[PDB]
Amino acid sequence: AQYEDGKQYTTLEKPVAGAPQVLEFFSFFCPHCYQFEEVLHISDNVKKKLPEGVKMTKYHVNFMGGDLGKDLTQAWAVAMALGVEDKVTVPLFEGVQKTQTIRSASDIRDVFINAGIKGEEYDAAWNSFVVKSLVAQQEKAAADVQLRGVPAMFVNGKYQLNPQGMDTSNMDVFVQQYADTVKYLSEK
Repeated sequence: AQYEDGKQYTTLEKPVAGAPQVLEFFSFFCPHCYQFEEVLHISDNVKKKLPEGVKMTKYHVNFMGGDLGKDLTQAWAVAMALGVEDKVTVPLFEGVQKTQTIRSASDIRDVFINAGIKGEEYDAAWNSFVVKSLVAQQEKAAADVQLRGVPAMFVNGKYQLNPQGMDTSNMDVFVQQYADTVKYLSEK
């Protein structure tokens, strides 16, 4: 067919019941994740084409960047809890990969402060059990699919996107093929 199992996507041999509808994993240390988010805008373009009612989840992972990697998973939890993902995603990516000015948990906190989150509110969230349960959700979801690389996208805990089987000569055309493929998988 046009969309072949084992070509533009693969099927999980062990489907994950109760998984989010569209689930993306990334790391702020991940160079291809920087491309996906900062240059290609994959998440946003997948969104604009998802059928009505289908929600998108994006989680950070621990297996890159050591201690600071784990701090970023907790920071991403804070972002989700405060609903400020769209305010901190760019300066966190640029802080880790462009300026290389993020070297500690305090440097991460500075990004939120600069983005207008009050220090007391960031600190309260950072230490909150609501944030600890969000960190757990991120770890569990990665574990549910035995995740060992990013970027990665899963649909209905059944299907994993396979972008390596795609032409990347034109960035726009690649992004829309990626998005149209998620839409297809969503309708399966």
